Amino acid sequence: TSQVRQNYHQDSEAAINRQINLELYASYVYLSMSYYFDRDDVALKNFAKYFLHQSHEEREHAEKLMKLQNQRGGRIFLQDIKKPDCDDWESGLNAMECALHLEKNVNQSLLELHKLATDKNDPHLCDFIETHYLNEQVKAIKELGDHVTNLRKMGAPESGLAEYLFDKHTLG
Amino acid sequence: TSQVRQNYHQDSEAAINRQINLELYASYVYLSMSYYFDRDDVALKNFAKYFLHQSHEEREHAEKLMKLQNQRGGRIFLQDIKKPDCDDWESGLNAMECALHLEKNVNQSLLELHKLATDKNDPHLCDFIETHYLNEQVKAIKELGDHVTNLRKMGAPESGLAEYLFDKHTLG
Amino acid sequence: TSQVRQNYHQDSEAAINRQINLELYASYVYLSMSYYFDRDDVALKNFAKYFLHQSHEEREHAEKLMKLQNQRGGRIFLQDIKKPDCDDWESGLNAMECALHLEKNVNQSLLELHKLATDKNDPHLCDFIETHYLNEQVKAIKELGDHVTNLRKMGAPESGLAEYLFDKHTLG
Amino acid sequence: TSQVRQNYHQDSEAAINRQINLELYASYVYLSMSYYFDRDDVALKNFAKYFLHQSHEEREHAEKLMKLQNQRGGRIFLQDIKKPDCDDWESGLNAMECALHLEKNVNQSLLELHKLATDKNDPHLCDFIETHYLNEQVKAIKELGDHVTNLRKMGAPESGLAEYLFDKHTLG
Amino acid sequence: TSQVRQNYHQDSEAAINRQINLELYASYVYLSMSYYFDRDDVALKNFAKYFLHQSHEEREHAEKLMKLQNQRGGRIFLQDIKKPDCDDWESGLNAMECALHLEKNVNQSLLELHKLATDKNDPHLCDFIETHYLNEQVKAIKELGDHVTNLRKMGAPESGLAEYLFDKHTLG
Amino acid sequence: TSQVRQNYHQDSEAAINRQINLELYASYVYLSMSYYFDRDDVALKNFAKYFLHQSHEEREHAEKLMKLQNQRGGRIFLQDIKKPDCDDWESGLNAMECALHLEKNVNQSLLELHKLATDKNDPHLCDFIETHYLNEQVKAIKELGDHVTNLRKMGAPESGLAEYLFDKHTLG
Repeated sequence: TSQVRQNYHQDSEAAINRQINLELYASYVYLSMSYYFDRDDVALKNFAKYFLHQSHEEREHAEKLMKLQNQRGGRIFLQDIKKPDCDDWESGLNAMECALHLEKNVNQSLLELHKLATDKNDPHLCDFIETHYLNEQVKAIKELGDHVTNLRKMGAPESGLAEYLFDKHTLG
Repeated sequence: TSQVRQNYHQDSEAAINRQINLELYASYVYLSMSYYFDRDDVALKNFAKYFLHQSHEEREHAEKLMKLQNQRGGRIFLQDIKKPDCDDWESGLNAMECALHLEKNVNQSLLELHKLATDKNDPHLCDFIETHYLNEQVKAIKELGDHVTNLRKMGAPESGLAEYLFDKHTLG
Repeated sequence: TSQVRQNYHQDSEAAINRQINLELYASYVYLSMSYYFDRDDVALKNFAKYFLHQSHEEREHAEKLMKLQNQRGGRIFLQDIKKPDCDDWESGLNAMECALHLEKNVNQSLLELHKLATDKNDPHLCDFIETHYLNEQVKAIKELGDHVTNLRKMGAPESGLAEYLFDKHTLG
Repeated sequence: TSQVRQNYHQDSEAAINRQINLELYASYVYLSMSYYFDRDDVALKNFAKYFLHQSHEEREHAEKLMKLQNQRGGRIFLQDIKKPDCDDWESGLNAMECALHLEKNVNQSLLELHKLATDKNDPHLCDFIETHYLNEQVKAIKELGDHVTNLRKMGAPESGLAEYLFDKHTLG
Repeated sequence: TSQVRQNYHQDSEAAINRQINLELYASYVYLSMSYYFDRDDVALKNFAKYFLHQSHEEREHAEKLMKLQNQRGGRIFLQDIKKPDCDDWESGLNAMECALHLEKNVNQSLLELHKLATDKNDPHLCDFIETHYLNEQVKAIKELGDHVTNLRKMGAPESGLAEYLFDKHTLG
Repeated sequence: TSQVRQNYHQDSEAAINRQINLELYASYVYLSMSYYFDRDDVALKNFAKYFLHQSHEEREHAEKLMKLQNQRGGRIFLQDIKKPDCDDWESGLNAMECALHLEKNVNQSLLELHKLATDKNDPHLCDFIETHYLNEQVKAIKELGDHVTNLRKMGAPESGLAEYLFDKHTLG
């Protein structure tokens, strides 16, 4: 119906809307993580700053997907943003592991989106996904894996000195 | 239970959590409004920029309330962010009127919060609400009323030239 | 025969030559549009400047395709540049609609080229098309759609005040 | 019919349109020459740059003639731009000789145009031709003659060292 | 086994290791070429500088592939770097021809890698190859072809004046 | 045979070629070490940066030896660069110990080279070895010994906090 729509399948539009919702959910999860570490009984300032920065990046990703949906002539349809699975994250290492799991889930969703775009012969959507989302996801997963490895080697759960020093020297 | 908690009633904590959810909902509504005007069949760039700026301000307000909740020793509890009431907003004037209605609703919620804080003899919470939320809400309501009045005088619904010129000269 | 030719099918070379001709034709059409609005009985200076800028961009696109043809070891074969379908364009809105139609035609040609490159297993050609032509085409179509929508809302055909104000405020 | 038309004969308008077409054809020929020397089996970068610069100048000349046609109240009528007479130019010296022949042809056309303008008692058109086209044509012919003479003296056809050194020292 | 591994097939990992070895071999070959021209009985300084620059670029390409292997969770496995096929290269033209042959071989290897990645449905690897290796390879092949053509036209083997002047004017 | 050769014994030329191969092998070993620490399950960025810097320094040493071989009129003869003895280095301390062992081996080779040059009465070669290689080797051995001592005192193998803090404070 749109005057600008060309070679844009409806299934691609629906999948783009789903990815928008997933990105907003990830932003919400990162916000919850960030303000968990601002509590007085946790008090890890650099963890909070890191997760807040991640939350803002996820919001930017969702906005970029919405702009893409408008560019191709599709229609945005927003759903409810579900609350995160946890209220307390119990440690920096546990929050890092949960963030890694969430990023791998988002990467799987993006790979499904790219496969769908390939099946519909939509080169512009494929290139958009490759240029703006796949490499950023790979880099994020690699960085979170590095952080988890360093915290595990330091003795993160049992020794709070480990999380304290990781907060200053790596995330500071 | 918190080592920093002093003169902070549980009802105030619950009301602060509710206000956090309301602020996030307002941010979501403004994001929906902003990307409605980025569509090719609406194409009002300055309306979209205005509503995106409003959305970012609402997110900042929610983050400030979360910081306040952490400062006093309360615990943040997040709920689902409901999707906005509308998908298409049908005009700049209608979106402005809906934004005015939403801001008046938020002002009523903040006034209820202030009354609750007064009843519990919590001067810090009362002053926080007065300093950071009440005057900003009054200014926002006044500005939205001015915009609605100008659009109505210009003939906003029937004449698209009115919305075009308002987009360039007022919001540009 | 070329010492640099590798994995470059002849059908791809022929399609590249055809795309070169199409780009030059689009440049010619935009030049005709630009100097239509420089007439004393039309006198829309910013429309003329916009279409001249589009013409120069199309010439750049054709030159880039010729450079690509030389890079892979193919041979450029030029054809006649057909004169545009119209010499008088009758309004800014009509010229914008014709430009939108032309850009959608060029996008369809580029999509056919990308499909042909995919069928021949030529990743370099596919990436070249994706990187330099597909997103620019999508952006151009979106911008032309926005312009057409704004002109239609203002009342572009019947009211010359609409085209006058669009010339100053949007294209100026 | 034009409100600005004064002392502008129809034959002059037709001849101006013909000159516009000739200028566009010359631009096309120079583009073909320029990308002939970008081939890997020719590989004379400075020859290609020289001919591309000539092509851009010819396009500017055509645009100036179109502006002149609009200034006097005549109507532009575009024809097909014929493809150049050759695909391969076989040497720098041969391309230079062909460019010299083309420029002398364009000079003859401009002299016929000036004679026609003189016969119709149109001083503005005569002065426009004298100021913007005749001296530039004479300078171009002189420069091309100098280049042809130097290439012939160096032994351009048989010795490729001649064309190599001319590319670096004269056109570089 | 890696915590960051996702959608990364083992055959892709093995092919990445093979490409790493090929890149290191190319760097070694270019180093041999570079120091062949530093000999007192050859004494072409700019040829040596050119080939040393190529060697450093190949080392950078190998390091980038190793970084890619670490990013996706694969394991690097290094093999022996074979000595180059020749120790004396006998002329600048012969070295240029051998470099062209080597670059075409590397391009064929990269195309096989891209085909393998496509067959395994690995969009990130495909985009990495397209973004960082395919266009650089095409440009390198085009430049080497240009150099070979110019040297052949000047009379590179029989006339040492040709190689001397090419060393100063093109590679200097 | 070389016109520049003077007081340059064949055994010295062969030993110089062997030292070139040894330097290239050391560069390869350091590259392997550097990218071992870039893995997600090791994740010691500063160790990786240190070993990459060492690898580049070894490549520079090999290039300097090749330049020396060309200066005196000898002929470079390259051999295969053997793959390093290990794939995984298992700790920062173990990699440091292996680097120390490798540097002591290289120092022994250089001392044998200097003794050979002394026996052949070649003062220029002796002074070249003394000026550019012996003191650098002594400094490298001293620095690696310091690093090994500090890691051992910190408790490097059993305690990963030791390697983490050494990575930030010494190598950072």
